[PDB]
Amino acid sequence: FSELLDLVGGLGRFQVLQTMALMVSIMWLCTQSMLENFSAAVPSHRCWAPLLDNSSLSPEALLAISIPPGPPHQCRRFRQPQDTEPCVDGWVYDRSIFTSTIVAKWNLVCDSHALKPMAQSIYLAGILVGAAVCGPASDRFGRRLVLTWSYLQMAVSGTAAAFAPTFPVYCLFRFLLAFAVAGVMMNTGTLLMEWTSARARPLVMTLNSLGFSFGHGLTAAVAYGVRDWTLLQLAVSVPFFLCFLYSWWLAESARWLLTTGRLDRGLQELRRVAAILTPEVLLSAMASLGTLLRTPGLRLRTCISTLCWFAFGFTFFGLALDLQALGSNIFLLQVLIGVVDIPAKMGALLLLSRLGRRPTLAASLLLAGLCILANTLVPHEMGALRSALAVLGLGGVGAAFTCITIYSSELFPTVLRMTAVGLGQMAARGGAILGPLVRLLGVHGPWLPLLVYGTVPVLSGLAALLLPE
Ligand SMILES: CCc1oc2ccccc2c1C(=O)c1cc(Br)c(O)c(Br)c1
Repeated sequence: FSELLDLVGGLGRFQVLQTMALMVSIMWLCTQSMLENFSAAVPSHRCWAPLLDNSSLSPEALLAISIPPGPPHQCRRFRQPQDTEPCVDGWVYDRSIFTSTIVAKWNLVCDSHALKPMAQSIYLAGILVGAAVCGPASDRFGRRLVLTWSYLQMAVSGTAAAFAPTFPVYCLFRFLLAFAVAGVMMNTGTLLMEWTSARARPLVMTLNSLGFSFGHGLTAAVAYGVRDWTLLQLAVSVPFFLCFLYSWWLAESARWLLTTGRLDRGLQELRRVAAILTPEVLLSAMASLGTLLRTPGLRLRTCISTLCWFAFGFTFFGLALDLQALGSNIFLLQVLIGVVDIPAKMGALLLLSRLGRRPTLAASLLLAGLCILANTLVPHEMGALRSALAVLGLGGVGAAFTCITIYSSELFPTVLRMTAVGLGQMAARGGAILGPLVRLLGVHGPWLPLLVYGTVPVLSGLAALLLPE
């Protein structure tokens, strides 16, 4: 089929336009994923005290004689002004930064604090389900078709979540949104790979990753503009209506059409792509998980690659989804994640050729994990150092993702390569699901979630030294 790609052009105006459009879509998809740390940012909250909120003393004195001291206690109040009782009358939140939030809306604080990470997990669960369902669908129905329907579902579910009346409805529609983002991601990747020459595959993968890198800054900018969770979610999910509208101009994969037997439709598609070669030419021109697991020589490589994918997913979605614990200024941290991923991913791609492939991946994972451990080790007062170290850790885990994406392909033969990549992606999605869950260990101590997030990638990088090349 590569001969047909060369005949049409392989790389050119069409490929660059498609890559730019899909990169914008991926930027908005990253905004959808990472919006939760702005639309669910826990504000400073305290029990609604009658004396503070009437239903002469300075406000400090009133807050001292109404709310007991805490590690001011955020979920207890004195029975009478100065015996403590829970927030009988509800909570009062600090709206200096964020005017509204899901935490502030459904009181996902203390007794129900777990509902905040749990919701995130549900979102990250949907992706794992979406990849499971949108995977075969793209192989049964067109890849561009599944991409278009994924865009539509993302837009609709994002709007519905932005207008969710109760918490379960919000969780359900975020699950549906994740189900759709899984399809968007998979079909964007497949469409990029299936329209560019085999030489440029690492380049297109790196550009796809830079899509998320830019999406980080896009999320920061949009959150800075919009401080209301409803309006934030609505604004983030609105552009997917336009994505759905213009996805019809994307060229469906000619490889898929030719392989499945749509010779005439694929011929028309590839002629259209070449414009921006008789049917006989195309006619002449044109590995289950059990097999991969059964081979005894690939057990170690399979396990180590899967562990690396899982480490990336777990660490990245356990850290990037809670940036308030990593630093102080959440908007600046969100910007810095992308601003460091760009150079980090470029440098990873650079060292993937001269320093090696296994050493680069191992060094990236070890640096990310050690930066996370140092961030949880340094004093809390030294906030700038903690923020910088967390930014470096996220940059390192992104670089490790680039390394593993470009590396796990070569680790397996041309026949088991797709199966190994799919297994790695599923492991990464499962790790992402587990990511937010381990934040529930923060009750035992805020240091423990970061200890886990640091000791996972460090161990994965240590085990990545056992790979062949
Ligand atoms: C570059 C890694 C990354 O950065 C993000 C920012 C916001 C939301 C999701 C991501 C995200 C992914 O989940 C991801 C997971 C797999 Br597996 C891939 O093959 C690709 Br491509 C991207």
